[PDB]
Amino acid sequence: WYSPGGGYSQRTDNDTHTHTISGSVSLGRDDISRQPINTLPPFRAAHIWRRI
Amino acid sequence: AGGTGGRVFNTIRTENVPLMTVNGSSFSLSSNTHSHNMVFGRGDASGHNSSPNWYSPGGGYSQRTDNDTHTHTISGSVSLGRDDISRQPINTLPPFRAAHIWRRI
Amino acid sequence: AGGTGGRVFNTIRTENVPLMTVNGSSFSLSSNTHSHNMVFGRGDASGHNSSPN
Repeated sequence: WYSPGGGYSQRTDNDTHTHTISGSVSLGRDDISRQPINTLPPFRAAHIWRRI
Repeated sequence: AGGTGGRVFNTIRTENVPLMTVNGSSFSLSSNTHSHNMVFGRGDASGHNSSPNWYSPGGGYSQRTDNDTHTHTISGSVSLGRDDISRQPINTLPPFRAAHIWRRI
Repeated sequence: AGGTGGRVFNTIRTENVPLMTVNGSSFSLSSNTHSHNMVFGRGDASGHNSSPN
């Protein structure tokens, strides 16, 4: 509706909306996937265990 | 040096700020044009841009060209969504710098 | 004591399971006026509760 005045006919089937209409949507994102952290080559560097 | 060693000050330890990324995905949202119902009354003031509907009236002389029966549904594609999670806390502050037993036999 | 050290059953170690949340996102969809098809004409039998077209 463009708020046009009916020249001859009566547009009684069109009216403004005052109450919201509930709509159903589909599924969405759930969670992220596995990602790599750190470098295996430099990770877990060996430490000297020699006593004093 | 010491008899017992560990990785606390300088070593490849664990615990850090978690960071991750999510691959781009398409989310579909369907905006149904039905179930809007009817509000207000007729023969009065109506707001602009109002969706026009039909009252199922039998036209005595005129033709109701604004009322029709739907034959096929409308499928729409929604926009993008969230990217990834934010920073999270790792480890417990009161238990921070906890000593680890590493003395040898 | 033991030559090899580890903290599994009971020990003061570090590291835990991180917990995080994603920022709120809203899905926007455009209701296209086309692609709805059409069957029959007007003045005629019409399905109840059908979307006006």
